[PDB]
Amino acid sequence: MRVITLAGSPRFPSRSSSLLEYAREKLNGLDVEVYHWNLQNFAPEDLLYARFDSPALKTFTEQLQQADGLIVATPVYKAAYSGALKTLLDLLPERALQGKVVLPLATGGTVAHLLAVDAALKPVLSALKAQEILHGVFADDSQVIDYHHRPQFTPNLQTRLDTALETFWQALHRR
Amino acid sequence: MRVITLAGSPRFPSRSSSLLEYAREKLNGLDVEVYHWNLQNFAPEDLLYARFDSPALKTFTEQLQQADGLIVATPVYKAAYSGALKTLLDLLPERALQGKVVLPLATGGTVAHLLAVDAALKPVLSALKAQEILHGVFADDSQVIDYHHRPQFTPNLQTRLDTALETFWQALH
Repeated sequence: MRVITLAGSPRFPSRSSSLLEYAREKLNGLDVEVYHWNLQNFAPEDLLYARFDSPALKTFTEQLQQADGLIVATPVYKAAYSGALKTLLDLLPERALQGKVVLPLATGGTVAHLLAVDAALKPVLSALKAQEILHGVFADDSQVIDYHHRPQFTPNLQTRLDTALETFWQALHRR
Repeated sequence: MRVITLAGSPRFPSRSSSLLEYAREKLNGLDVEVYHWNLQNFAPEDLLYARFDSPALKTFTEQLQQADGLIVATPVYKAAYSGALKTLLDLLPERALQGKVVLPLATGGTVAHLLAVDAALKPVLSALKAQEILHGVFADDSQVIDYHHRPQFTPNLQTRLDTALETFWQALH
């Protein structure tokens, strides 16, 4: 089993990337090979001006083709996913998530926003032909206690992340 | 009256940017001051990395403050507005469109996709507190004949554009 993790935050490090470093620890223990990407791995001109001959884009698309699932994480901006994340999603092949399980993580100031962000992501991930979109998981900015070093999360948040990642693994393993 | 036009296609020129060039022509003939922007007027690293010090962002936010209305155009990617357009909307102040009229425009391949971009875009403009979001012009790519030179549209798209721009001018007063 191989998994892609993608941080969609405009900053690095971020709350988004700290959630994915926690996920990679767990997935390392479950003998899942993880390819981890953030938006700062790409040339900004290639994202903003939608240039498909980016080197990194080819390597990302190759690793996505080999992946059984995707954990994608985004800050909540204007009641939706980040535009920074969407610039990369817009560069992927038309059926890039076919065959794959997707776990979406969202970070922000209030969980009241999760439903709107789930609803914004659904058509995009469905356009990419995701095989299985898991329910979105919200992490409150106040519960991500430190994101510059090894992640520190409140214990409620850890348990909720562990639970969602176990659902994700079971979803992959079933397939 | 002052109007901002904002092209969201990562390519300039594009089918959807051609709509704003016609819009700018039409509005200028009604004696509107039009400030026209596209994504080439910003440093991509400022948009992608959310750099609120960006000088071009500051200029844009100042001009938008003073505008009575916004016309925003996007292509349809992955059943939504372009990520590139959204990187800029994400850097605007939380109530940036309050008291303002917005005319959304979009071009895409299918009817399902014109519907999807409409459902995607309006909540973002609502989050920004737009006072009134017009119905909009959602055109099939084939409706744009020429998007270099002076833009050329099908008669049916020409008429929908003219009608929506008059509605927009009225809404400004």
